[PDB]
Amino acid sequence: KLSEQLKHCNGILKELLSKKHAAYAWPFYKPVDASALGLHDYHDIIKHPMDLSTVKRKMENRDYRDAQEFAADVRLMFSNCYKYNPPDHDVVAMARKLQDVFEFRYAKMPD
Amino acid sequence: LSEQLKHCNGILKELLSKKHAAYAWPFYKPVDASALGLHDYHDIIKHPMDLSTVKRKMENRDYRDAQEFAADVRLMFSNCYKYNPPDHDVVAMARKLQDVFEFRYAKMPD
Amino acid sequence: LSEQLKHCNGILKELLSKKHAAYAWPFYKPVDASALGLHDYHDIIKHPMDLSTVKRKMENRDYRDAQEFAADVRLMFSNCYKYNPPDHDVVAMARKLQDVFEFRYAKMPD
Amino acid sequence: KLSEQLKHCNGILKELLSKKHAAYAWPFYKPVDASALGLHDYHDIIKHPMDLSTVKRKMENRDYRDAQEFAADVRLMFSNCYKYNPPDHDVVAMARKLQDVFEFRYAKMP
Ligand SMILES: Cc1cc(F)cc(C)c1Oc1ccc(C(C)(C)O)cc1-c1cn(C)c(=O)c2cc(-c3cnc(C4CCC4)[nH]3)oc12
Ligand SMILES: Cc1cc(F)cc(C)c1Oc1ccc(C(C)(C)O)cc1-c1cn(C)c(=O)c2cc(-c3cnc(C4CCC4)[nH]3)oc12
Ligand SMILES: Cc1cc(F)cc(C)c1Oc1ccc(C(C)(C)O)cc1-c1cn(C)c(=O)c2cc(-c3cnc(C4CCC4)[nH]3)oc12
Ligand SMILES: Cc1cc(F)cc(C)c1Oc1ccc(C(C)(C)O)cc1-c1cn(C)c(=O)c2cc(-c3cnc(C4CCC4)[nH]3)oc12
Repeated sequence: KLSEQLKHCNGILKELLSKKHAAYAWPFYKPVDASALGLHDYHDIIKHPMDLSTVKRKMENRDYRDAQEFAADVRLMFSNCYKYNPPDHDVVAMARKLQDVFEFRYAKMPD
Repeated sequence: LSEQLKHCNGILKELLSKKHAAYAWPFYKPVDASALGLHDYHDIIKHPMDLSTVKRKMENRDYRDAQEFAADVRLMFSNCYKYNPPDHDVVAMARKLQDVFEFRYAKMPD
Repeated sequence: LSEQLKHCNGILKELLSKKHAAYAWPFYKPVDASALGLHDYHDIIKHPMDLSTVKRKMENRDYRDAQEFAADVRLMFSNCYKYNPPDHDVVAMARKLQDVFEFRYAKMPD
Repeated sequence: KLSEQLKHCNGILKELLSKKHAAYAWPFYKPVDASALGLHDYHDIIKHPMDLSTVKRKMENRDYRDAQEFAADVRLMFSNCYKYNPPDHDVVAMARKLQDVFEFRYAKMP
């Protein structure tokens, strides 16, 4: 019970979670564990946390109304990363590699 | 807020600055499809977008908020990804410039 | 019809041609408030328009009919009359170019 | 019973009918007398005749919804003239002078 756009979004999600991107996808698979890392300010700066398993949860529950909502969550995840972090951190470069995969596949969606 | 649109204007200035010219130049003006020999560009890309258009819209005060500004900038990158195969030089350049944009846009005070 | 929009494209080419360049040049690109130092231009003119914007809209296929094209050209001329006093050179130039546009637009098929 | 905008339009119409502009307004005071002029094809080419007396009556009867509808009638009158005539005819030059008065005053509307 998915539209053809959201079927394509599910394909993108599946692509993002696949083995070939794991080397740069892994920091986004589960929520950032800010307390464990001692990032005391993380939740003061990031008011809407997002991660790939949350997106998956939402997709499996049929919560996305259209492709634009799916895209907004995925971009939120990357934006949180860029917002919180300095430009030289490993995680920013990993975000950028994964976002290239996302944006490119998202732009090839059918009309 | 005008303060949000002011910071979007700073972002736009950054994207147009000389330091990024090596990967930003293809996005300064609309794709000249007939010069390039692209008979199908306007068939495939229904809503073209480029930095000069975003400039004009910013100077005209056409953007209600930062979200509209970002939607045009991302429309520009998406058009590029949509039209092109992944190995084309312009795609590599789009990705370099989008990294500048996304990083700066995420640091916007809100 | 595409034949009416094709005729509109012909008018646009006529307005951009060298023959009219002595009076058309202020309308080629958007009014550059900065270069002119006009802090109130975008306060008074809410919807700027110019010939390159019209051209980009034509290339992008944003015009649904000839009336929409005409509306933009007339908006361009109206902004100029609105902002300026009657004895400024730009108003005389606007009027000469509008005479070309209105005449050619009146000769459209159907 | 007239809005601020239509009140301004009524002011415009008064100006177009005033003695000041009579030397180039007179051919538009009343319909083109095609029998008298010997124009057997005028009503084939011009499907919607329009003159300043028509606009006056519509204004008096409150048949204008808005200023845009008013503008459309006045512009129809000028377009009919440009449509039927070659560019060197005296009536075209008279139409152009009167249209300059109209377009300028219309652009100064509240
Ligand atoms: C801390 C860290 C060191 C590295 F060398 C590489 C990465 C990816 C890295 O990031 C993470 C590692 C593990 C985990 C957990 C514990 C949840 O599995 C999360 C991250 C991590 C994920 N995301 C999305 C982030 O935005 C950030 C940010 C940080 C981070 C940690 N310390 C900082 C410093 C930089 C100034 C604050 N940022 O760590 C992560
Ligand atoms: C065509 C091309 C060859 C290169 F080697 C490098 C670039 C950047 C490049 O792209 C452009 C070069 C010039 C111009 C001008 C200045 C004429 O408007 C535009 C582009 C260009 C900009 N943008 C945003 C694009 O999306 C594309 C896409 C293309 C393009 C041209 N030919 C293709 C092939 C690839 C499949 C069809 N894609 O060219 C551009
Ligand atoms: C300023 C000016 C002096 C001249 F002698 C002739 C022209 C055309 C002229 O107008 C322009 C010159 C350059 C440019 C550039 C290329 C920078 O965008 C624009 C104009 C111009 C174009 N259009 C369409 C306009 O409506 C106006 C209006 C003005 C203008 C500048 N200063 C005024 C004074 C009078 C009201 C305040 N009006 O300038 C332009
Ligand atoms: C025919 C003519 C000769 C001139 F030397 C000057 C004018 C204004 C002029 O136009 C008119 C003169 C009188 C009248 C009367 C009062 C009889 O209704 C009408 C016109 C006239 C008004 N308007 C709005 C027009 O569009 C046209 C068009 C013409 C016209 C007459 N013959 C032509 C042919 C000649 C090649 C085109 N056009 O005449 C008028």
